[PDB]
Amino acid sequence: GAMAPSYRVKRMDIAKNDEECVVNAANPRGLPGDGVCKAVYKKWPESFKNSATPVGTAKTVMCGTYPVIHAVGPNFSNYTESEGDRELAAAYREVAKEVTRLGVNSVAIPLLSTGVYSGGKDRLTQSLNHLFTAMDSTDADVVIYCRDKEWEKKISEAIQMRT
Ligand SMILES: [Cl-]
Ligand SMILES: [Cl-]
Ligand SMILES: [Cl-]
Repeated sequence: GAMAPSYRVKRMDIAKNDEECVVNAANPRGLPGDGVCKAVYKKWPESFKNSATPVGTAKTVMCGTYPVIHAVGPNFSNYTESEGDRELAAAYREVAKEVTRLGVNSVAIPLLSTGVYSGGKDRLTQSLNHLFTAMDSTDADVVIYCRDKEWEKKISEAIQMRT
């Protein structure tokens, strides 16, 4: 575990993380995809060997000794708000199990279901709150990656609020 487990946010490409493992915002079929998934594919392509996994699950594949946790959030275009919310919570619970199993002291994590899977809605608070519920019982240092300047401020404020 980390000696004083923390949350931090950085506005940068998760492919440049300084953590012991990365969470991919994966599609269910293990395809290269877009956004975070495309950046992960370019950096750790070997981790996409048998990475296909259902919605609401996470599957880890090693790129050398570096763990890539493929976490599949729901596409809110296809799910009801209610069933989507359930699957988004589930995906983050499976990430917490994998982080614990791997025994890493740190993890880079994006906000699941906030880009092309958002169904055209702002899901910063919904996704961030499911991340906290899952990860609060882990002792890994958690570094959340984002690309939008205004999202960086809101994620930073939400982390500070609880401390
Ligand atoms: Cl960058
Ligand atoms: Cl997404
Ligand atoms: Cl963002």
